[PDB]
Amino acid sequence: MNIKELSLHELCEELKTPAWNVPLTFVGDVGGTSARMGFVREGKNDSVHACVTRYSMKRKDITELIEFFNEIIELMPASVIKRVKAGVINVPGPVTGGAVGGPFNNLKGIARLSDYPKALFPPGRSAILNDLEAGGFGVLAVSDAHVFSEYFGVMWEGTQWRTCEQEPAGSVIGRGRCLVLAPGTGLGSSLIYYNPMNQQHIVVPLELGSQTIPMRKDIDYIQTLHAELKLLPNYENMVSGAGLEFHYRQVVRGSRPPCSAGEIAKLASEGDANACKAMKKYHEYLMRVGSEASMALLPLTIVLVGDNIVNNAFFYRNPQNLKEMHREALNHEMERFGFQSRVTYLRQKKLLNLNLMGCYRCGLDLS
Amino acid sequence: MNIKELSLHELCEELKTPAWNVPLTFVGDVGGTSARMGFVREGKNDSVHACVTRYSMKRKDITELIEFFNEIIELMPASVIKRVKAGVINVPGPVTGGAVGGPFNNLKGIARLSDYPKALFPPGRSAILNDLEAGGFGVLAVSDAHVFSEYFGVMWEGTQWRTCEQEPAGSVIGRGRCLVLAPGTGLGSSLIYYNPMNQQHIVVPLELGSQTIPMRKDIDYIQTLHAELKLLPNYENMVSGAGLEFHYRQVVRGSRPPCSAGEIAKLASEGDANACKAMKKYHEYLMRVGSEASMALLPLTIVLVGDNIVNNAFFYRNPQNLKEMHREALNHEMERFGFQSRVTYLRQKKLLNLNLMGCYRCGLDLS
Ligand SMILES: O=C(N[C@@H]1[C@@H](O)[C@H](O)[C@@H](CO)O[C@H]1O)c1ccccc1
Ligand SMILES: O=C(N[C@@H]1[C@@H](O)[C@H](O)[C@@H](CO)O[C@H]1O)c1ccccc1
Repeated sequence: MNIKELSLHELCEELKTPAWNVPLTFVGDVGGTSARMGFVREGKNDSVHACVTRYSMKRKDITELIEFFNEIIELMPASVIKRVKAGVINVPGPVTGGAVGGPFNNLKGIARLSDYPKALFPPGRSAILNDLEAGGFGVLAVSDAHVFSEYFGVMWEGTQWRTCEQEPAGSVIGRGRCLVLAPGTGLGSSLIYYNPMNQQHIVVPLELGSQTIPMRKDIDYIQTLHAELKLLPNYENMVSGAGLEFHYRQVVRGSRPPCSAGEIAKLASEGDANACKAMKKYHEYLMRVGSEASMALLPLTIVLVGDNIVNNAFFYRNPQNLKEMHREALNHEMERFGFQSRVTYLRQKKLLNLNLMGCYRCGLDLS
Repeated sequence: MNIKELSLHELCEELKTPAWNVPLTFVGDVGGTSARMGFVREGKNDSVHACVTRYSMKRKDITELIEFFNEIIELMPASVIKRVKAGVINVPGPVTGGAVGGPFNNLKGIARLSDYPKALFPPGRSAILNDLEAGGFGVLAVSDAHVFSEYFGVMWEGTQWRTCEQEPAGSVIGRGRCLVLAPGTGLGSSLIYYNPMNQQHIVVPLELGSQTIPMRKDIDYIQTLHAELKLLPNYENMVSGAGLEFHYRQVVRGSRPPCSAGEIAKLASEGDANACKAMKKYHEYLMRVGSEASMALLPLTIVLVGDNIVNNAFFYRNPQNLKEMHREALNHEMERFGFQSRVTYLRQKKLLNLNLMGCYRCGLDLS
């Protein structure tokens, strides 16, 4: 279980050594800000081994990837390029047919597998994934490598965990549906479906973030945002970078000027009461995604992923914050039957590119 | 592909015929009112023959099923019971692990597979499905039988259809997600997921009906029902028999007597203005489930199913109601990117026991 971030040239260097004389998978973790592309292999002892290189999404254009791909094929020895098993990338938008990606909230353009160089993407062994589809595959990869409790932590255990599992919560993904939520720049979501027939986990990409927010006792608050956006607020409007910024503006009331999502997270990490208020308000809405999806999708577990989640551990390790999220996760009419209480909430507690692992885990299936 | 209801006694006679020496699958369709149970064999020319018998759910308790099971085997040749290779039943409520079902709105008790006679339910070859889970399996079976266009009509074709498929809308299930909705007494919902990299369909049970309804311009209407229920309304509150009655009361305001949904639908078929206005309100909220799920679950198709939908066909043939349902289905902020327009809507136009044939279908996957 390991990745090494390299410059484009040292990447080329490493790929000629003895350990890399093995079959290889091309992977790309593409975001609205950067792309991470490179190769993956195994040694022995279930060993997950990757090295990639960062790219900036300069043009803010998903089609820029084609230029990166070419650059990689020529600038590298085809003795390596011929060891390429499969080609899997993920992108931050809806993807249909594993072949077409778009439209994107961040970038312009359309991701097209058919316009991809077949050296990095062998036909019949290539996919374009949604970013949270990739990450879903990554959660599965982490589980299979028996290393779950190294990367995820229980926030609170739900009723049903012990009905399905004797091992401790957080030690395994569990034999039930796992809902993956990635509250970052945008709000990502996938359902790791579990087929009780053959005991298989199956990643199902979702767009929960774009659902219109249903109310609690917060009609005035929603209407305030409604009036700024000129749009019925969806979950992502509250749970996102722009949402966090909004939460901050509502807290301060002109008393401090607006600052960025990033700045608000840093502030709260220093005990700023205003930013902390904003962080809680953000999490109140994340939890509403959880409780509605708890009913609709019936998960055994809910997992919060992303570097965002790892880095804000100051917020999660506070028991008053945890208790309030928990309160909001149970704030649903159906809780009078225990449905939201059934569910176990975890969060990623250690850095790991789930998407790259997932692209690789996905490539094994296309193989 | 074809069934026959028989008295318990004569069903027992039927199985003794040499054409029923085939391997058999025990199936069972359980609703709040009654339960139909029987056996399915396969025949000449890939034919599928089922014959079943009926049962009143008198105590309104799901455990009552065990009696019928026992009674089945006791008043039945153990010569023919030996032929049972698979047993599958559906029940009208949530189910975990294909083995534990409940509790149910319309019945009391808990369906447990472990309490069932292994003569009918052979371990490792048996399951409990949710009713829409079975329906989903049924919808798959109708498609593979090449008889889709016979039982389903296109309400309107969506944008993605001719891109993903080559055959006409309504003639196959399609290689894409299919959301099945059963707006009846309860609101049923399942998602027939499509894995684009093994070309395969998988049935994922859902409880969409219990999500809190997000607003449109209907804050007052929602507050009204809210006060009547002393519960935040969920979609099933607006879309159900109880919901249809409620819509009819808000129409007449006391000017005419209250009446059952069944009689409201009858009244609309005859052309009562009040009834037709209730029917439209009901459908306005049914379309909202669709609009919200279209975004959240990214389906290629949405299919309305059940005896209900066939019987109240009149409502769907009227091009005026259709253009209004279609308008409500596109009533979503995300439609500015064409997401609601993507989806093709279909209705069941001919009677069929999706659930019974769903049980058999599931049974085949289990062998
Ligand atoms: O971009 C969209 N949704 C994206 C998701 O695909 C992604 O999982 C998430 C995290 O990166 O950011 C969201 O903004 C999107 C586009 C069009 C319609 C609805 C949603
Ligand atoms: O009964 C429930 N849900 C049922 C569904 O499972 C069923 O598919 C549908 C059609 O029969 O009617 C709903 O009312 C139910 C019970 C408890 C919690 C959530 C849902």
